[PDB]
Amino acid sequence: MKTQIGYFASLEQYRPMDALEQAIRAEKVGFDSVWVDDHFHPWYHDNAQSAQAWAWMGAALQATKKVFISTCITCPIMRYNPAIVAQTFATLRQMYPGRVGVAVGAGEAMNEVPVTGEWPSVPVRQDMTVEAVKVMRMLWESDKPVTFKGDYFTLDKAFLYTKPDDEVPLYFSGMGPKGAKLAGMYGDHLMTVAAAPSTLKNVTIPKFEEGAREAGKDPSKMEHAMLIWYSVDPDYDKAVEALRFWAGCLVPSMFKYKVYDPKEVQLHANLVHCDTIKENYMCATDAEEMIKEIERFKEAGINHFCLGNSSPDVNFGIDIFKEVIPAVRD
Amino acid sequence: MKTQIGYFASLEQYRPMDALEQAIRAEKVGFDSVWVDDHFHPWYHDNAQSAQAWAWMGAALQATKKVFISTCITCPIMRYNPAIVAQTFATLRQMYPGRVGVAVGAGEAMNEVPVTGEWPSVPVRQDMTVEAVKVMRMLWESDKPVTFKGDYFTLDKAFLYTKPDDEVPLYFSGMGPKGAKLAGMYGDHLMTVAAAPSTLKNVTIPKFEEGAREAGKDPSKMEHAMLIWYSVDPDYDKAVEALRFWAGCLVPSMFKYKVYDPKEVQLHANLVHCDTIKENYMCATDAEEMIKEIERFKEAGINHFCLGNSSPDVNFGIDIFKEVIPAVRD
Ligand SMILES: CC(=O)Cc1c2c(=O)[nH]c(=O)nc-2n(C[C@H](O)[C@H](O)[C@H](O)COP(=O)(O)O[C@@H](C)C(=O)N[C@@H](CCC(=O)N[C@@H](CCC(=O)O)C(=O)O)C(=O)O)c2cc(O)ccc12
Ligand SMILES: CC(=O)Cc1c2c(=O)[nH]c(=O)nc-2n(C[C@H](O)[C@H](O)[C@H](O)COP(=O)(O)O[C@@H](C)C(=O)N[C@@H](CCC(=O)N[C@@H](CCC(=O)O)C(=O)O)C(=O)O)c2cc(O)ccc12
Ligand SMILES: [Cl-]
Ligand SMILES: [Cl-]
Ligand SMILES: [Cl-]
Ligand SMILES: [Cl-]
Ligand SMILES: [K+]
Ligand SMILES: [K+]
Repeated sequence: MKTQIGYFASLEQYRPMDALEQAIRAEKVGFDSVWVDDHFHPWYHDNAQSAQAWAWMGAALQATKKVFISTCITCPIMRYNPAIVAQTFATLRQMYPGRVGVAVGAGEAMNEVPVTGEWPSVPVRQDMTVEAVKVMRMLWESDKPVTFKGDYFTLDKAFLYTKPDDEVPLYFSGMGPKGAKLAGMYGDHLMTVAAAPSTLKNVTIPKFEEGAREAGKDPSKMEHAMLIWYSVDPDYDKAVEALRFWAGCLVPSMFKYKVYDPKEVQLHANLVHCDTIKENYMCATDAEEMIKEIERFKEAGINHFCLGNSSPDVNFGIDIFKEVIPAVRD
Repeated sequence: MKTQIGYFASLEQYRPMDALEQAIRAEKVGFDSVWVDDHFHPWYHDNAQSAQAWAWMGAALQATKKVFISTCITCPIMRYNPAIVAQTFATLRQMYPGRVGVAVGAGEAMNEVPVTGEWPSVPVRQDMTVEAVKVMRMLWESDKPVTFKGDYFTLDKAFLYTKPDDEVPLYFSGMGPKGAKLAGMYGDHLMTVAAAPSTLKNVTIPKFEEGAREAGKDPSKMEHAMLIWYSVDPDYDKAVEALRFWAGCLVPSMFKYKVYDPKEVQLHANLVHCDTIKENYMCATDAEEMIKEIERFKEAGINHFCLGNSSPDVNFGIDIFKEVIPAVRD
């Protein structure tokens, strides 16, 4: 599996047009792909945004030339109807052949609760996510209308009239052992986040491959993608503090509990310890340290990086990759 | 009220990239705005598409320079969550200041049923549409999180972190007398379709203005927009037959009954009489006839045209407007 280096352009940390400009610059510097978060409420309250990802993606695909672009990730089970998610990405891939993907996952209360008032348990959301993926695949792959009455979703003589030449690649998010195994069973590739290399090497990747083998798949053709935030600045302290915005992602309960007010998510983010940030995220003072940070995750099994630029000087955070990319391979 | 002439680029009759190219050409020829249908299933089965409109709009706004672009129309009550519709258009308007609008309406079974299995009555859907508009406005206009428990929709400490400089203009569709009055009460402007000038002059516009006055609004600042399909070709018979794809829109029951299979919608479309098509749509052999067709609708009260090009020669159907636009005024 070849190493791909992608850029995560946040619609929570930056205004959407600013994120679009970052994506264009990332492509020029040499990133292979661009990834974007799909949120309704942000992980932090102060100076935050939460732009709609699908509308932004149409603009980004049109503004760029060749990079692959995918969400990271799109929860297809509550505020979004899975058939509509299937239609959206099939449409974009027909418009921009070979440049479009989608990633899915069980959700976060901060996006789903504010607009539905509901929050089911983790096993129920995982179950809903598997059924959503089934719905998406039926629509992407069927040559005739399909009727389906699942436990959560319904299709009634549904057909996708707009399909791409080849199927949209589907990344499935798994953070815990059960989620990772489900990703191997139902996704084309793994997507993960907020894990230290040890967890990846010993739990996440092994469980993902176990799920793939149980389903009769060759895990060797399945990418291991991961969202990791980085901050690079000559002043180490300034670089580490600049990652504060994303500290809440390192609090496991934020992915399970019914917490959806960004002000309270921010309180938790502000309680995260500096060593937790340095252990999970990439804090670097120069290109050499960034290369080594990436290499420790490569050694753990990651081969498609989705790197979220949370650097004090955003443009430098992108530019410095002219030195990083060739050294890590792509 | 000044007359504006817009172009309706269909994602049902054309592939999405083809519709994008038409939009770019329309802007160059002089159209003031571009409108796009928001469907899951198409009005006709043969050679049809149904691309997702929001993703397409991000691409079209990025590819064009100044035209105003809006959906025509987006049903915000079942397959789409109204808070998400509110987020999508607020995001696009923040990215493309002053160039984005949205139109809403009660829906069509062909879009909502295939992905939900449900189809409420007209009065219930109208009621849901009014509550959806309330949800959208609360989110667009509030400076603090809002909590709302309506009959159909829920907001729980919801806040739009990404807002444009000024509010998204909202077109409200009304076809029947009650819908037209609701449009005057709750929309910023009227959107309508499938009506002859007499109906417009005597029922639709009067009811819309009645609704606006009841709500305390000045109807004089509210546009009267309408989607009308046209076909222009030197051979009149060829021009009229080219409108077949859209004949189903002239069958009132298609907006009320639970009919969602495009093959059966097509059967009905194929039973529509030629005089019905000539009376409601614009069939012309040259620029002069197009100008007179537009003038008869202007006289009935329409001042923002959304013209759907269903001409045999699509490019000529756009180009000929270099001669039409200056004569009808914009
Ligand atoms: C920027 C960002 O938010 C990340 C991006 C997301 C986004 O933009 N939008 C969005 O909606 N979601 C995003 N996600 C997260 C994703 O939606 C979803 O939350 C995760 O895929 C969930 O992973 P999972 O299915 O593995 O479930 C988690 C919660 C898990 O841990 N499950 C385990 C079972 C529960 C458990 O952990 N409890 C244990 C105790 C643990 C303890 O002691 O603390 C117990 O029961 O014993 C399990 O085993 O599966 C993502 C996601 C990725 O990957 C990348 C970008 C975004
Ligand atoms: C290309 C296209 O489909 C048009 C575009 C639409 C789109 O792209 N997507 C979409 O989801 N919808 C589109 N619509 C239609 C819109 O969603 C919606 O169907 C209309 O706004 C509904 O109008 P309305 O609220 O006025 O309701 C109609 C059905 C109406 O007639 N209501 C009346 C009451 C019922 C009635 O007619 N029955 C009468 C008997 C009549 C008889 O004898 O036949 C009775 O009860 O006595 C009423 O009074 O309100 C649109 C819409 C527009 O405007 C533009 C583009 C699209
Ligand atoms: Cl910004
Ligand atoms: Cl970021
Ligand atoms: Cl086409
Ligand atoms: Cl058309
Ligand atoms: K393709
Ligand atoms: K604006």
